Amino acid sequence: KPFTVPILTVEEMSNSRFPIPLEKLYTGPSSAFVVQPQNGRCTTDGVLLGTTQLSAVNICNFRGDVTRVGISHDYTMNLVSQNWNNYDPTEEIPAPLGTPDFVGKIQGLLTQTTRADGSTRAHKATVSTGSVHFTPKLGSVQFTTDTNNDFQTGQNTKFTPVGVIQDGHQNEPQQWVLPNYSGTSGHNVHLAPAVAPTFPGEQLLFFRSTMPGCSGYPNMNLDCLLPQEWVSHFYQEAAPAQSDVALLRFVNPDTGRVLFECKLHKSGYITVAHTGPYDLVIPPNGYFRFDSWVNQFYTLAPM
Amino acid sequence: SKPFTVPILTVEEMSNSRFPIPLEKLYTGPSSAFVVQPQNGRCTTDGVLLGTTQLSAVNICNFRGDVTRVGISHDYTMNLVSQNWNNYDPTEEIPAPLGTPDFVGKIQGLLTQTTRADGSTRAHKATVSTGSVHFTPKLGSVQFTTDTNNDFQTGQNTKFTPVGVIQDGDHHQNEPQQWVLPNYSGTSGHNVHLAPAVAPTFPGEQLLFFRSTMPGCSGYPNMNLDCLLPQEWVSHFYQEAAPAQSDVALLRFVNPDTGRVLFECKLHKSGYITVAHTGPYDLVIPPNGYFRFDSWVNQFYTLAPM
Repeated sequence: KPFTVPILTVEEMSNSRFPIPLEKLYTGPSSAFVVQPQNGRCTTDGVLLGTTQLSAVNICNFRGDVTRVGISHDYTMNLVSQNWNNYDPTEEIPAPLGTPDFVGKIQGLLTQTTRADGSTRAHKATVSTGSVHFTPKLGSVQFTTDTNNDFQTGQNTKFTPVGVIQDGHQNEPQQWVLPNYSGTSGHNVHLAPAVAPTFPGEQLLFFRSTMPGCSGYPNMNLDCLLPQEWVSHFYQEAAPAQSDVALLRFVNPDTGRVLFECKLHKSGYITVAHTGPYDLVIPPNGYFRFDSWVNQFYTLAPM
Repeated sequence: SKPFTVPILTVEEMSNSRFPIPLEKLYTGPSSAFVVQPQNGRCTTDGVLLGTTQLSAVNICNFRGDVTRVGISHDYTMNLVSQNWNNYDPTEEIPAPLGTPDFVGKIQGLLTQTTRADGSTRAHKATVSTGSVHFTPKLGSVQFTTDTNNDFQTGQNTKFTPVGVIQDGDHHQNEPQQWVLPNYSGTSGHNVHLAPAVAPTFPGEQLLFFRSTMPGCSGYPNMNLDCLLPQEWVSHFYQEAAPAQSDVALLRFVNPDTGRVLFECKLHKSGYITVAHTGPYDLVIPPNGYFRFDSWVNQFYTLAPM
């Protein structure tokens, strides 16, 4: 089957690490730190990796029943799946699919329905993924909420993420630092691999969004390796990889001109020939086009 | 010419096209008491977007712009901008900005703001009532009720992220009203450039809906939300733009475990599905079931009964 990538523009696509649209393309050096996101990870022949699942609307969502911690404003959620069925901690994934893959404090609304009468309630809530109580691989996470009495036990409860917060500027979130999915009780397991360019003169190409900020002075940059729409495309097509590297051209259909070319690696990330940080300047109708399979030794034209 | 296909994603792997939440189930029911005229999740099979439909579920019922307090109240007017923060053009031939809510109800979420000069941020609970006379997205503004009367700054980028719906009053589940369109220009003018209403016409047929349950945030809301097409199907047809070789695409819903067909349905080229059933029914399906395009047929094709 012939390999292809979607023809959607950058602004028509969704971030694969948080439920927000893509905004722009960025490249920069990343030799000095580990790039190992767990969402937005898929091979070109459609194997999902890490905590990756198929729709952006599920990313950083949590579902379960909740119990108040003491008589505080904090609540423990005992996690269930997207469709309210069992989460199995022995499945060989790092954490439930869609679990946040960065250290930070995510604000949203915790909502609940009482099954017996259909009454509903919602409260502002924050989940700190750097907390010792962030233990989704064990099956639970803890929220700080704006109530100490309103949530009922044994009732379906959902967290919808909205944005990020900071305390003390732009020191958090840390988008390339993975949470400890088992807290202090164990090390992370079954991770999608860290990524790096292996070819001299190349850098990763990132698909960039700005997370909403909800308090303080947060770092709101969020970079993903693949748009969510590419994840879902590769998953469905499952086109065999004929080499380890697919050559893509970013084209302007208004002029037929190629703006730049890049390498899509079979294991699911893109590199460009550039040195230094750079915010790409792209036309509104630009899109990526697969042109050929190449080997690891192909030299890209400078971006 | 390019063969037509639908996605092989399962129902639970897909997203509602009318609110940013996952699909839960397939549902068919009678629609003669309603005008079914949603504006989101509208796309022809050859890839022409209709109504207010755009391409990602994460943008649906989101609003962006700058805000100004209404008097000394807890209400704020948002002067809308586009998704990428560029100016919104009210002269575009659409009913309202793409992604605008297409039902009458009260949507609760968080209104968030960044002050660009110093990177400071803030967020407050907020509700937009889409049946309000101040819901005028086609004119470029909507009004939010918030939990603050002083914290939002003027001239700063502000975003509403939707979460769920609320209800007020002794008549439980009386709102939202998912099949009642808002007045996108309020009292100023009638709605324009709408995607058309859809209805089954063939004897024994009903619409097939892709159904989600909206989170509820207060009161006793009706949380059912039905779309005509999953968001992934919209995106698929838009990209593929496979020509429609007849009025109707015959689909079979298949269990890939057994290869057995569970039911068949008619995907009309203007972008909605009918099935041969009468009455309310949650379809009984295996979780790995998916839709498969089998052949181009016509409006009068008589389906195997559900």
